[PDB]
This record gives sequence, structure tokens and C-alpha cells, in this order.
Amino acid sequence: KVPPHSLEAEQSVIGGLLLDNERWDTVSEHVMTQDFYSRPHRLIFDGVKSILEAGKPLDLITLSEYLEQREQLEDVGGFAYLADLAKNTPSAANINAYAEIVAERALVRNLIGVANEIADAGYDPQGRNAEDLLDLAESKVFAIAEARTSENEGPKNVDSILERTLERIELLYKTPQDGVTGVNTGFTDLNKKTAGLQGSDLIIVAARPSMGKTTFAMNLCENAAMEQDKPVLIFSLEMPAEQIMMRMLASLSRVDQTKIRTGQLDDEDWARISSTMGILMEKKNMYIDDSSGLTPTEVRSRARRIAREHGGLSLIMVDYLQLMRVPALTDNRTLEIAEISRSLKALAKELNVPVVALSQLNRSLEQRADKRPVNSDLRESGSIEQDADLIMFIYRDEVYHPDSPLKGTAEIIIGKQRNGPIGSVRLTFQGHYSRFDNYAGP
Amino acid sequence: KVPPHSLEAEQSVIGGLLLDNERWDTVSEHVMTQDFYSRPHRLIFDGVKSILEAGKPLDLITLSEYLEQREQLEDVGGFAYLADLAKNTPSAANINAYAEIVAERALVRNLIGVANEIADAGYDPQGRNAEDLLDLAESKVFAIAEARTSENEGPKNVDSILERTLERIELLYKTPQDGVTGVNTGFTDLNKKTAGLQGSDLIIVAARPSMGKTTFAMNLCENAAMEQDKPVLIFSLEMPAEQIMMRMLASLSRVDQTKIRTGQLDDEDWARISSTMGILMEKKNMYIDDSSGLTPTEVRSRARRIAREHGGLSLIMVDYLQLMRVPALTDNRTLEIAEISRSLKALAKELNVPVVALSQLNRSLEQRADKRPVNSDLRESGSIEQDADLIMFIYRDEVYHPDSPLKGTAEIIIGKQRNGPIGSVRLTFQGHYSRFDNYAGP
DNA sequence: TCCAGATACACAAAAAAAAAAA
Ligand SMILES: Nc1ncnc2c1ncn2[C@@H]1O[C@H](COP(=O)(O)OP(=O)(O)OP(O)(O)=S)[C@@H](O)[C@H]1O
Ligand SMILES: Nc1ncnc2c1ncn2[C@@H]1O[C@H](COP(=O)(O)OP(=O)(O)OP(O)(O)=S)[C@@H](O)[C@H]1O
Ligand SMILES: [Mg+2]
Ligand SMILES: [Mg+2]
Repeated sequence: KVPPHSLEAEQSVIGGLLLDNERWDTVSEHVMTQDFYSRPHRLIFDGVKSILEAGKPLDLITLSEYLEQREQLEDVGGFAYLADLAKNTPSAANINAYAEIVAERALVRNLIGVANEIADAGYDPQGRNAEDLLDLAESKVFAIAEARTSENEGPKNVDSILERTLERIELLYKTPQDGVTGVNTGFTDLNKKTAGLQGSDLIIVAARPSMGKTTFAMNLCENAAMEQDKPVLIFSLEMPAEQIMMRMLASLSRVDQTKIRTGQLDDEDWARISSTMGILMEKKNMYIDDSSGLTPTEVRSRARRIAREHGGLSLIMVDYLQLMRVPALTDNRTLEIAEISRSLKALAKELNVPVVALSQLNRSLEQRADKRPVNSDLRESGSIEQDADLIMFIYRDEVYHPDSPLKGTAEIIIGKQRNGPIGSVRLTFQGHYSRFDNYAGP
Repeated sequence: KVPPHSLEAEQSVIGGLLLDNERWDTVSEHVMTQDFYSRPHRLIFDGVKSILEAGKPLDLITLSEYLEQREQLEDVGGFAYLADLAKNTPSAANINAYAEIVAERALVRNLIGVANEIADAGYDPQGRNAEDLLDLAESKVFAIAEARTSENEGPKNVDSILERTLERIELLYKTPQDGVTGVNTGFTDLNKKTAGLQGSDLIIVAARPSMGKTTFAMNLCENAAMEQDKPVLIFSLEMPAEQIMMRMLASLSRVDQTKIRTGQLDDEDWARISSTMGILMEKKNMYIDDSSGLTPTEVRSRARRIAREHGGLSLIMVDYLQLMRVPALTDNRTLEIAEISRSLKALAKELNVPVVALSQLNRSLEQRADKRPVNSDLRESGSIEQDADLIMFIYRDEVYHPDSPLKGTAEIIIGKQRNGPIGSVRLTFQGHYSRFDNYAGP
């Protein structure tokens, strides 16, 4: 059988070395003298490496002269073969890939050789017992695997990591940026715990029906759009853009939502609406997608298109993740939810922007004495919680207990945070404006 | 009869990608792997997609070594075909102009394949009737259309949404309608707290057996048909049309239902019935369907036919949504109910008409000291409570406590309203006339 | 693999009773 090898890869490596000299540093750290297969190729590579290490400039003429000095010019095919190799070079940009291919082929060939060597033993014990045969397998495989080393995926001593951490904390002494390092939510208490909405993270807001989930997410997105510079993308798979716009106008302009919807407004309400209209038309930092049944690929494509068009994004909202469709798994729901969650996390990591994805809760919450949500109430949510960087629930006590002393107030439960504290935050809820607010009072 | 294809477009796309890899972002959004016709081109495009999706450089050597690793370089024609493909492409100036050609050719080929398949199925009925063949053809054509119905959809900015919202608000403001902008329900407090039954919404009425769901729904439908000009469509999956007609006659004529059903009637009752018949024949805005076991597609088709024949509809009634069935999801009841609710919501959104979906309640209510229904008591109802826009419960206290001070009275609880307040409304219930009415006392 | 409906045993226990404390 033909051993695995790529002569074209070796020719490309030689051509790239001849044509380009500034990239020798990267090539020198990936290939050796014994990695090449063809003997004339080995001689040519040895000569080129010797010339390059000698410090002399590399060119076809000097390479031919050096080969003639050792009388190996005719052995490697002559000057014509070298000229053909130089002419057949595709480009010098991808010499690293060629070197990696050559190294991989050498590794697999040596592994096959070691396998044949161990296989030969056993057909001729030569006095060795089973224990000796077992022992002289691990040593050979470890020898053939030790040549490759992870870079830099290796254990590190405390000195380097401690020095890097000291450097990090020394530069962070200046410019505190008032605590928040990501996207300002607008609520001081939640800013203290979450330290803003960090990028490359997945944030999940979940609650029972009619709790204030879409309102909370829209408030966060509106504050981000008002403060930040890059646009904020919203995927409204539940409601049309008209209703979201009416809610935003009611929230910003301090105008009753019902009067806006029914068209019963006085002069002051119109003045407030005109002011917020002027502000919104001056900003131009909001995008709404009202399409239904979007697949993860479509969401990714549209997000990438917007990001490339405007150079970046600030925040992405999905409402909600259970309404997305994966046609390849229409016969299974749990796997579909897992794929949706993994795709959302991958998109968040790729675009380096936070993604606020909403979710629903199971009906087991209301069949218990205590109605406070937990992490198990999310529907089909092994993956929903496994790959979530922050889970925030919404709980209003006045819904279940009409006589509760916490009327006109809501609690945000941080059920999970990888690098932050957890707890509860109390916020004032004003439904007629579709707005949350800081708790000025007790 | 050669199926449509264009090898030149595929070769141009592959050559443009090989020459410059920086335009893969635009190309990946237009042409996929399966759009190609020739199998070697499909394999080479799979290899190109695999190489470029990870960001690694793509060239002749990389693609050739990737194809050779899986014994697939012989099928595509070897390195010679790849070299010819790379050489034959002058430049990638209009690379985006060939992906559309490939996509449209693939779409035409799929359409003609489906057209041949339907004819072949028609030539071999295999025991299927013509109705089944027509249904299959319609389903396949709809599935084809849904994939590429339009391309103008996408993330829109805030300017167009603001302009449309301002136009709608001004239109509503300039035409006062006594505070109700939707279909009047006939009850003053309910209209005040609901502003009518707004269009493009899903409304659910739920109560325990023998509480008044059908009576309340029929009262709403009668009032809507009496005031509106467009007709009202009623789906009666439970009771025959004769019983509903008798109940409606009793409600409108103010005549005992038992006397009408049995036949012992006086002269004043006959006079009132004659007046009601005259009014009904004068208006004639009612359509009653009494078929059982209807799939969502059948009700959608009937509603479309009625709306097309009469140029619009004002109200659609389903009683009740647990009687509808999807034959493809018989093995799971929860998914079937979710599909029914989703289909009802989609129909309401499409036709721009309020839809009343009567629902039952679970038996977990009877185990509580408080018999007032909650949103979680609906049967098999994740989507029922997560998709509705207005939930109205019916609760009569005299059924549980015979000597209540609220005898001859009923309470309606608005358990959920996405864009409105929640509360309760007290109404007078007259069983012998099978109708609700306004309440004047405290 | 989750969601939803329903019969039955067991945990006390929960309050209420209530005895009785006052
Ligand atoms: N004018 C108003 N006055 C008082 N409460 C209101 C008013 N308008 C809306 N609300 C309430 O505000 C809340 C809004 O709920 P949302 O957060 O928008 O919906 P949701 O939480 O996403 O739940 P879904 O999507 O319907 S399952 C509801 O509880 C409404 O009853
Ligand atoms: N002549 C009458 N006198 C007194 N009560 C009456 C009379 N006729 C009807 N009723 C009551 O009015 C109710 C009518 O409500 P219905 O519409 O039958 O309830 P329902 O929701 O349809 O029950 P379902 O369909 O089985 S879930 C009856 O169940 C009786 O309780
Ligand atoms: Mg919502
Ligand atoms: Mg009924």
C-alpha cells in the first residue's frame, strides 16, 4: 500500500521558502529535515535550511550554486527542476498550511510504522511473554505522540499566570468606568450585580404568562439603544412591530398605553409623543424583525448582514426561543430546543455581543405552596440552563396574593451567574406605561 | 428534455471562491450545497464550505488534500479537473450574479420534479380518491411557495414603523367611536375594560361544565351580527344547529327555552318569536357549521371561502378547541392542542378578524377551597395560555353555595390581557332565556 | 424526554378543636 504523503505539499513549501523569506520564522517551527519523503526533496530542503541559517540571502542562483558545490545539483533533477518548482508555486501566503499538512502526513506514516513494528512482535515472541508485549506498546505510542506538543495548551506554573494577573489588576487601577464594564441596563441595583450585560454571553429572561417579560426586555433594549452607538437588533416572533412601537412610545413619553391604542389623547400627551418622536428619529439606532418561524440559520444570516452593514451590534433580543423551528428535527422537541440554544450561544460568541433570549416556564410552579420560580421550571431545559450565562426570573407577588404589602413592585431573581453574585432585585412596576423603574422608596 | 442546469455558473462560483476567499460571506447567503446539479460539483462545494467555514485558507493544495483524505478525489476527476477549474476563471467581478442563476435553476428543477410527481401519483391512485390527491397537491404547492414566497422581509428600521404608527394613531384619533375601536360586546363594563374585541387577536372563553360558555359566546356572536355589516362565522363542533337556533330564538325573543323546545307556547310568545324571525330575516348575517372532527385546514378553507364570497368577516367562533384534531399528531395530545391553538392564532392574524376559542378547565380546581378559576386550570394548555391575547372566565357562585347572596348573578374574570388591564365584571344571568345581561345593582 | 390527567397510600400537620387557662 502507498504510504500517506503529499509531494505537492513539499513542492509548495519549497516554493514558498524560495519566493518569500519573511515567513521563515513560522515555517521553521513546524517542519524538520526528516519530515520530507522524497530523497531529492530532503536534500533540497536541507540545503535551503542550511543557506537560510547561514544568514546569506536565498535565491534560485545561490541555491543552484550551493547544490553544485556539493555536486548534488544533478542528483535533485538539475536547475530545470528547481526552476519548475519555483514557477509552479501557487502563492507564499499559505505556506503554514502546507507545513502542517507535511507534518500530519509524517506523523501518520510514523504511526503506521510503529503499528507494523508492534504487530510484527507476537508473530515471533523471541522469549518475551504477554506482559513484555503489553509493556512495549505504550512506550512506542508515547514516543510517537510526545514529538507533538500542545501550544500553548499545556499546564502552566503559578509564576506566569500570577504575573499576568498582576499586570491585569495594575492597569485596571485607573479608569474604573463607574463599575459597569458592558452594556448599562439602566437599573442601578441590577447593574451592581450583573455589572452590565457582558458581551459573548447568553442572557435568559423567563416568567409565567403576564408577568412583565417582554416589557423588561424591551426596556433593556431601549436603554441600550439610547446610550450605545451600535444598533440593537430585536426579533419579534410574537408581536408585530406596531405594538412594540406603541409600547415604546408609551414607556418613553409617560403616556398611558390604553389611550395610545384607542386614540384618546389630550394636548400634553401629543406634546410628549412629539418630543419622543423627535428623539427617536434623531437617534436611528433600532431594528425590529417581525417575521415568524425563523430558523437559527436565518437569524444568524440577518444578524451578520446588519453587523457588517453597520460595523457592529450592541444587543440582540429573541422573543422567544421556543418559537424557532429546526425542520431537520420536527419529530423531537427536546433536541430541537437543544439545537436552538446551542445556536444562540454560538451566535452570541461569534458576534461578541450579548443575546437576551426569552423563555417560558412549566405549569408545575403554581401547583406548590411557594410560587417562586426555580431553575427546573424552564420547559425542556437541559440545554437552556446548561449553556446559559445568566438567568433572570420575574416574580410579582400581587398576582398570586392580592393583599400582599408589595403592591406595585416586582422582583428580579438571578438564578445563575458564572462570574457574579446571585440574589433578588426589587423594581417598581407601572403596567399602564409598560415600564420598570428603580425603587426610590423603601 | 434535459433538466435545467448551468455548469458555467457553478464553475464561475467555484473559481471566484478559489481566487478570493474574502467574499464567502456574501456567497454563503445565496447558494447552498444541494442547489448544484452535478455530483462532483456538489462534493467540491461541500469541501469548499468545510474549508471556508473554519476560516482556514483555501487553495488548490488544501482542497485537493481535503478531498483525497476521504477517497473522493477520484470521483471529482482528480487534480487535473481542479486545476482546470482554477485556471478557467478570469476574475470574480460578478460572482454574486451566478449564485442567483444556480438558485433559480435549482428552484425550477424542484418545481418540475414536483409537477412530474403529482402527475405520476394521479396516474396511479393506489386506492386514493381525488380529494386526497387534490389535498396532497395543494399541500406540496403551499410547501414550495412558503420556502421562497418573498425576499423583501428582514430587519426594518425605526422610521417606517414610526410613520405607520403615527398614521394609525392619527386615523384613530380623528374618528372617535365612543371609546370602542373594535367589535362591541353588548356589555358596557366589558367594553370599557376591553375596548371591544380588537382585530387580529385570539380570545379564549373558559368555564367549568354547565357554566355558560356557549351561551356567552352566542350572545357575543348575536350582538356582533346585529351591529356589524360583515357576517359572523360559527363553528359548532358539539351541538347541532337546531339547538343553537332554538337557544338564539329564546335569547332574542325573551321566551322560555323549555317551552320552545317542548312546544307549549302562548300567543305573546308567538308574537315575540315572529318579531325575532322578521329581524333575523332582515339582517341575515349568520353562518353556522355543525360538522364534527374538523382539522384546522378545513376550518381555514371554509373561512377563506366565506370571506372571499362576502368580502370580509367580523367574527369567528370555535366551540370547542379540544374537539378539533390533527391526524398526524394523534400519539401526543399536548402537541395536538398546541398545533390547534397555533393554527387558530395564525388564522386570526391572517384574516384580521377576532377569533373566540372556547376551552374547558381541568378538575384540579375542585380540590381547592377557592373555586375561582385560574389561567393554569385550562386543559392541556401550555400554548392555550401562552398564545391567547384575552382570557375570560365565567364563575357562578350559586352552583357551589346554594344560598349565596349573589343568586341569579354571574361574574366574568379577565385572567389575562396582553395590552389591557385585568379585573372582574358582574352580570345578570337568566338561564331560562339562555342569555346574559347588564347589571344595575351594587 | 418532556407535558398533562387521574387513582391511591402515606407523610404529618395544619389548623382547628379544645381543653382549659385566665
Ligand atoms: N394599561 C395597562 N394597565 C395595567 N396593566 C397593564 C396595562 N397594559 C398592560 N398591562 C399589563 O402589563 C403586562 C404586560 O405583559 P407582557 O410582559 O408584555 O407579556 P409577557 O410577560 O411576555 O407574557 P406573554 O408574552 O403574554 S405569554 C400584563 O400583565 C398586562 O396585564
Ligand atoms: N330552562 C332552564 N332553566 C334553568 N337553567 C337552565 C335552563 N336552560 C339552561 N339552563 C342552564 O344553563 C346552562 C347552559 O350552559 P351551557 O352552554 O350548556 O354550558 P356549557 O359550557 O355549554 O357546557 P358544556 O358544553 O357541556 S362544557 C345549563 O347547563 C343549565 O345549567
Ligand atoms: Mg411576550
Ligand atoms: Mg358548549
